[PDB]
Amino acid sequence: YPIFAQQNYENPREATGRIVCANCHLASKPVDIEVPQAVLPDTVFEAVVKIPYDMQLKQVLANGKKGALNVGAVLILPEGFELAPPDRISPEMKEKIGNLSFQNYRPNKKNILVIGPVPGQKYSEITFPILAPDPATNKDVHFLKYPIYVGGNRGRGQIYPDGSKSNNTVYNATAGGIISKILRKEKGGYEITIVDASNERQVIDIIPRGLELLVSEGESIKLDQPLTSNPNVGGFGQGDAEIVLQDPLR
Ligand code: HEM
Repeated sequence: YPIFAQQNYENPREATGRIVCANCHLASKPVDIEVPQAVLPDTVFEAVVKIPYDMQLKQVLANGKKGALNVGAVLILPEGFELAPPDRISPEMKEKIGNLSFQNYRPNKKNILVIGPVPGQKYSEITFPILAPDPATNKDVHFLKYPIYVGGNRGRGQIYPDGSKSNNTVYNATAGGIISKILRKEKGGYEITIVDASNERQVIDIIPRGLELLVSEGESIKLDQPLTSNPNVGGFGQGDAEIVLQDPLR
């Protein structure tokens, strides 16, 4: 979630340009961002973010059942740019945007906006209403080309803030060996007993409900080998753009 990033990372963009969601949302899926080529001072413009995915997809939910995907994004503007207040947004723009509640990444960070989780069904495309600053009013702003960066996600992540895996990821063998037993649990999930003859050790690998098993009793496996297919149907992607803060004189 955006909140996880907000809580654990001071800045959502790393020195390499990687956006922090990628630390937990491990698969890569496209994202696109559209903005005008140029914008005049103190005027509102739209930053249109696309986080596309096959709407027929159903993902494994926390409970082990399959369900719909939700989407979310973090938009990083230059200092001085902000979310447009309601009094500056046209009623048309208003309805184009929809019922979205944009938030500042942190109260002191007005140039970084987050949104989500919200249903992918409705928000595969999200319009951020942005208010351009004014070089005439702000000394740290100028008539320049400015970069804009976005990170957009669809689907449950693979790792929690505490570093533990979620059920939306692949489960790998914790020991190489031969599978001596596979216990199918009543409400789903399994217990896989592995005998690592080489190290003379027995280990039991637990599989969460909702994943598809790839192994059978009597099968030999290696350490780290996948015991399940990767259930993840979602993904995180990044995009960038450049906008000219145009001199009204030109
Ligand atoms: C980065 C700013 C970031 C974004 C964007 C993001 C989005 C996001 C969405 C929209 C959801 C819901 C998905 C669904 O279909 O329901 C979601 C869920 C999870 N996230 Fe996330 N998330 C961002 C950041 C982070 C970070 C930094 C972590 C790891 C610390 C993380 C992890 C997760 C996990 C796990 C989930 C699933 C929770 C659950 O259903 O059990 N995200 N994220």
